[PDB]
Amino acid sequence: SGFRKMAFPSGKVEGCMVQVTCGTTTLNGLWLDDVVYCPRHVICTSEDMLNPNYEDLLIRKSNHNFLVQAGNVQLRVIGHSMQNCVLKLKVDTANPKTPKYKFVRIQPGQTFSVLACYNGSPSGVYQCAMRPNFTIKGSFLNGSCGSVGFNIDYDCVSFCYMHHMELPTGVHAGTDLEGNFYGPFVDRQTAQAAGTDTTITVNVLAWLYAAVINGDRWFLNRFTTTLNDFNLVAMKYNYEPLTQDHVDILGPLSAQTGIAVLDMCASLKELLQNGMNGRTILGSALLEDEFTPFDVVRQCSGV
Amino acid sequence: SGFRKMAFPSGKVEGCMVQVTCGTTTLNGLWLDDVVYCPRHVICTSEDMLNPNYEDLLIRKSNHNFLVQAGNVQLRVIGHSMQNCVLKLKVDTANPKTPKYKFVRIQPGQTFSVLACYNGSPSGVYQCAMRPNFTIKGSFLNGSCGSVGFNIDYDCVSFCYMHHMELPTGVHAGTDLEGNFYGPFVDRQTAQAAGTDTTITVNVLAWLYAAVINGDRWFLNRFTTTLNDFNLVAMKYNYEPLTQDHVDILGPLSAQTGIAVLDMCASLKELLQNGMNGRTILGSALLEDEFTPFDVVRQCSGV
Ligand SMILES: *C(=O)[C@H](C[C@@H]1CCNC1=O)NC(=O)[C@H](CC#C)NC(=O)/C=C/c1ccccc1
Ligand SMILES: *C(=O)[C@H](C[C@@H]1CCNC1=O)NC(=O)[C@H](CC#C)NC(=O)/C=C/c1ccccc1
Repeated sequence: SGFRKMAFPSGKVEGCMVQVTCGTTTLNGLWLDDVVYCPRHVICTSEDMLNPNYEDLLIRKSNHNFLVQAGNVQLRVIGHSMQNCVLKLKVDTANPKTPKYKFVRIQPGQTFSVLACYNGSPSGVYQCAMRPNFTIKGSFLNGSCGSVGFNIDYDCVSFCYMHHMELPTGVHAGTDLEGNFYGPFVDRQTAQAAGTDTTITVNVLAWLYAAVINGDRWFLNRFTTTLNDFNLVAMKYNYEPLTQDHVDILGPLSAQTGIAVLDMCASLKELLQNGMNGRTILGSALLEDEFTPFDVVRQCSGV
Repeated sequence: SGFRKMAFPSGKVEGCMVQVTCGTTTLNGLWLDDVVYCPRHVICTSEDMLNPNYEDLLIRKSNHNFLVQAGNVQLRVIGHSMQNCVLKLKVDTANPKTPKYKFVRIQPGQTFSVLACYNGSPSGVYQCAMRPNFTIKGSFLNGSCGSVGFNIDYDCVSFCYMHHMELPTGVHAGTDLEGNFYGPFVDRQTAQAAGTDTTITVNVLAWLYAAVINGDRWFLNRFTTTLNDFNLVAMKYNYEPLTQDHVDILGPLSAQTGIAVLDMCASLKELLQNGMNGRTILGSALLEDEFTPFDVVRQCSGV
């Protein structure tokens, strides 16, 4: 028993992290087979950051402008190309530690683990959710770009995020591993701001089920609600609408606890309207929305 | 910027995890050089759990009673011995992936990363604090015993915890890697219960400093307090006394933010007496005490 924000074990990804330097800019790269992937803004200079033309900067570069170090073995760059907001640096050695992997783009509301790195060396690992507004609430300092987010399924790493920047609100923005940004952000210099965020309703419900599985029951009631009358309340509190598919996804947790999804919705409505009155759920005084139903089942299997 | 509960990268520890089976009991072991360490209750059976005599059970065992698997390469046990609540199984191969390591016992109030494992295979990684009552608030299911907690300093893994059991309150208890329990617990069957816990005051202060470093300032004031008048309030709210050494440890955070430790104490006193009135700090509606000053500096270096 117990419930914690749990990251995937990071070893398979640690073996892929390299350091990429171009000019006086050093950041992190991801070394899979004989390609290193990194953010294309590694080729920018201070004088072209408001709106660099990345195609010009790249045509003016050669292979020898890119210094790639794995630990401190130097990898020779033998080819370079741009794919959207990511650079692909072909190197003369295939990474012997290349895991089975996929490049997957995730959906708002899904979670993943982040391996924060600096200078090619892993610093720490933590769990993030892709917010409905396509930002993530992470922990990233100068030098962390090129750090990646991932899930593991069996022994296949599905990479889903590469870090590019921090917004003025302190949240973070990046791309998938094909270099396509999550959300309406660009790797330049704008006053760029995220769209208004909402709470991931299905995840809050999943987390209430985790709480029940862990003996927290004070918020339950006999009330049930209709999906319509629940979504009326959700809209008022800036929660995303709940769909029948969300109810279906919550099925196994429903069956494990014997609490119908719409009964748990009745509990959430009461929590939204009355708050907690000084009590906690799984150690939180806020309703937590960064656990998916899968995160709960994975951690709470058999109580 | 940003602040998250961050674990250490788990790769160096993943390479040490093995599966240890004796009888019908399978749990996790830690393979360093030519020794596998695991909880001694792996030799228990259902009929001797209230108070096993572990010296009898062990004398009645042979090397061939212990099946040790790394991945699925079988390691031959060539020697066995008991060290307090841990077994040391000598095996015929030194672990090629053995990192530089230390066996360190930590203090209440210090943090560490846990690599939760089942059947020798790492499941996830998360950060824990050793509570003042020598329990940890983790996430452990049946089969997780032998999972270890650790810190990393440079490239040396300091192992500090091996998991043995869950208490009735849902918290967890274990030993250091010499097999000496943290706290007044035993690896048998008792109605055993933890002593009353307290809040780690120096860590709450460190976390307030992290919040300031991340732009959360609403809880500050010009008030300052004396260390004595603060500890009077702390005692009332079940917080541990703050010492001059704690004030010294908080020095660098004090200097980085320009807020004197005793000024930050004045803020904490107000927070204890008035609560937050519906606001949050670093995304929490509770005062967080599982970040050490070191955790903050490590994550918040240079804003
Ligand atoms: C890459 O390492 C770095 C990561 C951020 C540094 C500070 N915290 C980060 O996550 N990426 C950048 O610095 C990019 C570079 C480009 C283009 N730029 C930004 O993050 C811009 C931030 C900003 C904030 C407020 C106003 C303007 C720009
Ligand atoms: C080892 O894998 C296991 C870990 C716990 C299982 C359930 N969650 C755990 O963290 N260790 C045990 O099961 C040990 C074995 C011994 C001795 N026993 C307990 O954890 C006893 C728990 C308990 C709770 C309430 C009343 C009595 C006993």
